[PDB]
Amino acid sequence: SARMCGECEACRRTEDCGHCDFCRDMKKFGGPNKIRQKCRLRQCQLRARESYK
DNA sequence: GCCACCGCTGGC
DNA sequence: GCCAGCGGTGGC
Ligand SMILES: [Zn+2]
Ligand SMILES: [Zn+2]
Repeated sequence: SARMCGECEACRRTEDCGHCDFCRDMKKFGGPNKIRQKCRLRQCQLRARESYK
């Protein structure tokens, strides 16, 4: 994909950490869904926006 | 130029 | 129809 190399540790992760800013924003963690980004541990190390890592 | 949103839509 | 999560952008 555009933002996924599909081959790094972050790309292979299936579980959200539940503690980063992005996770806390999620409805599944009680957040408002205002940021709308993947867990920081799941941000592709090669392809993601530098500030998402 | 950056970042905290928010519009949008492919995939289900 | 919902929703994960990407791309664009207003306001700084
Ligand atoms: Zn997280
Ligand atoms: Zn990757």
